[PDB]
Amino acid sequence: KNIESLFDYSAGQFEFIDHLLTMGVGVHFAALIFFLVVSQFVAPKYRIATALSCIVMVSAGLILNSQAVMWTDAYAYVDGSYQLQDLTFSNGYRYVNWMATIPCLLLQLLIVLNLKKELFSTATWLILAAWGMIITGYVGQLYEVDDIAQLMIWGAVSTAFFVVMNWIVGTKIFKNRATMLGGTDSTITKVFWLMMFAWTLYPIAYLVPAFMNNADGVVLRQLLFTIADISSKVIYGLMITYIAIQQSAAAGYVPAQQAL
Ligand SMILES: *C/C=C(C)/C=C/C=C(C)/C=C/C1=C(C)CCCC1(C)C
Ligand SMILES: CCCCCCCC/C=C\CCCCCCCC(=O)O
Ligand SMILES: CCCCCCCC/C=C\CCCCCCCC(=O)O
Ligand SMILES: [Cl-]
Ligand SMILES: [Cl-]
Repeated sequence: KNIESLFDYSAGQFEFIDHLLTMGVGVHFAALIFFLVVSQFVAPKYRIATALSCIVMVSAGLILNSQAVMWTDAYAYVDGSYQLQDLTFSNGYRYVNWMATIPCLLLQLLIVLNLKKELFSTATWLILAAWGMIITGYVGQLYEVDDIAQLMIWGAVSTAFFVVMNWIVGTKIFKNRATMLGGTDSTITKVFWLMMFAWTLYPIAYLVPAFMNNADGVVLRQLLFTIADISSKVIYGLMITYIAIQQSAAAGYVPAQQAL
């Protein structure tokens, strides 16, 4: 059902996808140690934001690791090219995992924004819009080989949820940044633009079967996911952590003031 299963891969292409995924694991588990150790320097009001990055690191790290092992299980070097064997490789597992990682990324943003009834109501609408976007995207990617028109349609429905979700995010950011301490009102605007850039890479990767239906396209989609994953989880995570420690320090939390 996926474009990955259509082609044989050169040693170069196969190895590069393997390296990308393996690097992904490395980066997320390395970042996982950073967030764990710096969590002691975050005040109790914001400590869950740092804990959420740890959850994200392990979740994304486990899926990338599963993808890497599935990649190597599925293909073998036969007559000069990596060819598909008994098992299959699919990007479908990422979609399933986004059901958990996307709410996590959104929740840590809400915490550093100083959201408190307001927090539960905003989290529910965000998670429902996020699940709507993920589910419609998952259905759409089932047709990336058999029905391009269907991929485009479910993609349009997914984009509508993405846009409304982004509008909720931006509205809350640009409204609640005045509550933010230690000059983090400036930082949070950059986090908004970082999310807009990084999350927009996922629907681009989704559209790869439409404009680059070949093995090089398979490499590109994995490259795009790698850039997007590192930017949206790791880089985003580090900015959320800085915002949490800076605000904690401005709020009189001694470990944060000493660590800075
Ligand atoms: C760490 C993983 C993250 C931040 C996943 C983000 C996923 C998206 C922003 C999903 C985007 C999609 C569209 C807006 C349309 C096509 C289908 C999707 C689900 C790939
Ligand atoms: C086999 C894969 C190779 C392993 C790559 C992991 C090497 C670690 C390098 C970058 C990971 C990103 C984590 C950044 C540490 C946080 C410190 C900081 O930037 O403030
Ligand atoms: C901010 C996210 C950074 C992600 C780092 C990705 C590292 C790879 C970047 C550039 C190397 C490009 C190498 C060219 C690939 C050749 C494809 C092939 O093997 O056939
Ligand atoms: Cl506190
Ligand atoms: Cl993920």
